[PDB]
Amino acid sequence: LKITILAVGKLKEKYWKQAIAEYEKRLGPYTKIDIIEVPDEKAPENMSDKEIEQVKEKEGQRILAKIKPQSTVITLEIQGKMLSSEGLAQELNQRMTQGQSDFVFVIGGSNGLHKDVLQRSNYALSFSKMTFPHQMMRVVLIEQVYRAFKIMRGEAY
Repeated sequence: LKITILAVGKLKEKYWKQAIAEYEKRLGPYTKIDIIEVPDEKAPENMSDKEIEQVKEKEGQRILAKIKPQSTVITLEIQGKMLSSEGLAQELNQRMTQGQSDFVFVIGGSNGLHKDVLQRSNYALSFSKMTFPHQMMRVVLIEQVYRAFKIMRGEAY
């Protein structure tokens, strides 16, 4: 029913923007798909832990302001549950079955997600043990959402 990608920062790369548009169109038919960006908190690149946390907290409070309290919140965390593609199809399916229709997948900025955003999570999803830049993570995520729908639908892909 509703699929939201709530991410930090914009995409300034045209190839990433073109890729997201492709998947957005492929997902259309299966679900409403929405992409919401919240501004990243502009800061130096070298920072104390103190400053790191302040940047996360500003980003996090804007992420949290966008999340309705009834939403199924899925946070992308390298330390979360590592689902196979079928494991994600099974996970989303089961939720839809049991009444959930509003899914918000969150992607943090360059310094990750604040613990507040992490405590709101309904499910921590890991895509890898490696670090993927947040702009490329957005492409990888939406392709993966399109894949899970195909799998939930028993469609070849």
